[PDB]
Amino acid sequence: GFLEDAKTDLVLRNYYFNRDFLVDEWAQGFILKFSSGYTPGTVGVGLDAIGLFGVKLNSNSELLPLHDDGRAADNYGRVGVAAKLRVSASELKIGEMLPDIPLLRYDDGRLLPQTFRGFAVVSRELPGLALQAGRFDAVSLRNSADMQDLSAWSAPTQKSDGFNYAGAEYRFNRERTQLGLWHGQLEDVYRQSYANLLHKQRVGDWTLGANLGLFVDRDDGAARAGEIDSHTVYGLFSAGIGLHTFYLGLQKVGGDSGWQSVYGSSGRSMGNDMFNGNFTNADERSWQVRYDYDFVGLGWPGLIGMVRYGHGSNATTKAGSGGKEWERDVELGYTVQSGPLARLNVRLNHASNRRSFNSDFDQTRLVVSYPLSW
Ligand SMILES: COc1cc(C(=O)[O-])ccc1O
Ligand SMILES: COc1cc(C(=O)[O-])ccc1O
Repeated sequence: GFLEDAKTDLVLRNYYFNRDFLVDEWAQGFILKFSSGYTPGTVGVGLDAIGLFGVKLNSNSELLPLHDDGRAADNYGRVGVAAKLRVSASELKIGEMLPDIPLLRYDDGRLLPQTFRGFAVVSRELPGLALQAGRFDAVSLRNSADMQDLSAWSAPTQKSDGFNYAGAEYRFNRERTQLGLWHGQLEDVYRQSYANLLHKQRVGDWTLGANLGLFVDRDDGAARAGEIDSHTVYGLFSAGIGLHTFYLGLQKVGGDSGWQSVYGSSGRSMGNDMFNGNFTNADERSWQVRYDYDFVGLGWPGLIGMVRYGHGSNATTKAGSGGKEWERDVELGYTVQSGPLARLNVRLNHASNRRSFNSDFDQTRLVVSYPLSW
């Protein structure tokens, strides 16, 4: 039922951000999600809403929008609604939403999430197969209260009428393997095709995983961001045992151009994605090593750590070719497991970025999040 199965989730997010090239930002966010149930019947009808509000505290950062003078706003926010319709094992949503698909990953790396306006269909009528398609005609950046036309990261000022997509994922092999094929079009800017293989296998105490991906990009229509021709391949491999996980990522961009994506979106589909980049400049070859540990092994359940290092070379940018870069990320995340503060999450992380072709910097963040649900 519409009211029966309705859930309300509120997240309080206190976010401290520092980047030393020392500049600083501190802010408080509120993210309110109201998700109804579905009316009973052949066509079920529902409504989702999202409320976003951020407040500046005394002190990228992209935590808050900037005034024209370059001064961060005191506060910002917006409210979005989406209608939902369900039939059998298929759903259509229309309005404002948070798309999380391989060709369009909504960003939530700062204070409030990026949202999009459009429609999205998910259909699971055949066992193991999920079909998706949709179109988004406006976007609200993570650091904006407003909606604007979409554009590509490679030319953020060149606007498009919208982003269309369709894709399929098939999961099989006792749920161990998944294949994905996706096609997207940012109208008059670029078209992108993507293939993905996910696979996991247990060898004794080890869990071995692979995430292989291939993107192929070209300009579309009027080609407002210029001519584009790119392909990007990555393989991210994991080996887990007990409380430990090890990763090796390998990636290469080829062709005339870098890898394409929608401006403001997250780079997290890419194998070597890190906090401050994903090594997708034209021609760029990169590798990554990563280690994760679950500190329950030291009597600290709820505490998890990650360290990762990535290096890119052969990078072509406007300035020149043969560019090199590296990033090192470290994170400790703690989630309170029990007691009055249960579910409270504290994440502390640090990134060091060095680039032969751009500015070097270190970055420190502390994010304290508390979820309430009723
Ligand atoms: C528009 O409001 C919502 C959107 C979403 C989403 O798209 O994932 C989730 C919960 C919401 O309340
Ligand atoms: C000269 O600047 C850099 C060089 C390298 C390198 O040689 O691997 C890496 C990152 C840099 O920022």
